[PDB]
Amino acid sequence: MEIGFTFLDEIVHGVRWDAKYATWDNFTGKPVDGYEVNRIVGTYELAESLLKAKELAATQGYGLLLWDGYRPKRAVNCFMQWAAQPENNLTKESYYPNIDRTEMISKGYVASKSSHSRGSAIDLTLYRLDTGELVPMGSRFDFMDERSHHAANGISCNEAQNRRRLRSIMENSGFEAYSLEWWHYVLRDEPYPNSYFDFPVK
Amino acid sequence: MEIGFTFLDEIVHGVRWDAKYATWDNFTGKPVDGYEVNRIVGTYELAESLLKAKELAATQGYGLLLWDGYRPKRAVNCFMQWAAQPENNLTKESYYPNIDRTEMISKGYVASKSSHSRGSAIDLTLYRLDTGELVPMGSRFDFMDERSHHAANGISCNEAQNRRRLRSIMENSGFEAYSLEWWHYVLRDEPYPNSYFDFPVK
Repeated sequence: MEIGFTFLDEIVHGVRWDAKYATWDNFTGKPVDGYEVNRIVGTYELAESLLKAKELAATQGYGLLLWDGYRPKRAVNCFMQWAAQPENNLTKESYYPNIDRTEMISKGYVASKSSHSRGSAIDLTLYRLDTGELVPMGSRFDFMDERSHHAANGISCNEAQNRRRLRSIMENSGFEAYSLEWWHYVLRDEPYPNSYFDFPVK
Repeated sequence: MEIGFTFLDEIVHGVRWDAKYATWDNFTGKPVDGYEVNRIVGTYELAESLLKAKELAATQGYGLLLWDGYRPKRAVNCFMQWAAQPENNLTKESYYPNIDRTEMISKGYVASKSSHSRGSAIDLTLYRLDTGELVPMGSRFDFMDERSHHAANGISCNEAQNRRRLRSIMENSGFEAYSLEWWHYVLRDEPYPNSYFDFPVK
């Protein structure tokens, strides 16, 4: 395991993650390059702050479900390559209706460079601690639509509120949100900005 | 970690599992009791034989995707409790159309006792090594229908053949198949028959 990085599962004890990119259940239809393990990897500092966010279980009984943490540069390249492929309509309906695969790298859904490769960015949700179900956010992970924006409309009051709560828990835990994606958070004072890693998640 | 058991991912190196029960993506709609960490746990002997089955990568370029290995008794109880709950139609369409939740524990889909609790049973599939996609099996994991039977009809020649290949790889690796579920395999000479464990998957 790379230095300054750890498997977050051993730090965030009772977490029920699902490494989306380590399974065929993502927008590309199959595990992205560099993902040979269904585990979330991350920087010790990310784990530390995630622990603080998860301890905000004090909020409205929420649990966190992690989807993606550190993402290898090659995974980002894999995304870019995928965006450049002809439309097979395999994941369109679920991940990007309303947008075309042509404009993926212009509307800015799949950039050439990801904060994830720095190891301090995380994708997550919150599940009800009391009921166990997933807190409704109005759009799915990797929705790639204006619907996924924090400030989005067309989302119910509960869904918008829910996003606000996720954000609040993250911001109060050392993270910075991102307006275009309610699920995206980056550690505010990350250990390796400028550093885009490429070791595999395994 | 319990004795004679290990995290399979540490033995089965480049495996791309997806602990279905450790995520809301199962028939109950949420992580079953005992499923905390998104990892496949199993007996050393199960790992040993899974390694042999995975080395049958020699077959038609197949990779294995693990869904479930050791399953705590409490997870089995959780399934039973779920089967006894009123129908909310939340997962019906995907996991059990054609069957009713009333007859779940009679048609034998959710028994009071699972070979999984012995730690040598495994649920898996094979993905094409060459292309990367999932090998089509005709029915989804936990389909709970006659369609899920190894000898089932209503499944294409390729799909039936595919199941046969999974089975063959497993049988040649020390496993015994189960006719009612193409994904179910049990180690033939398992270390703890008669032993139904209840430590959590974490």
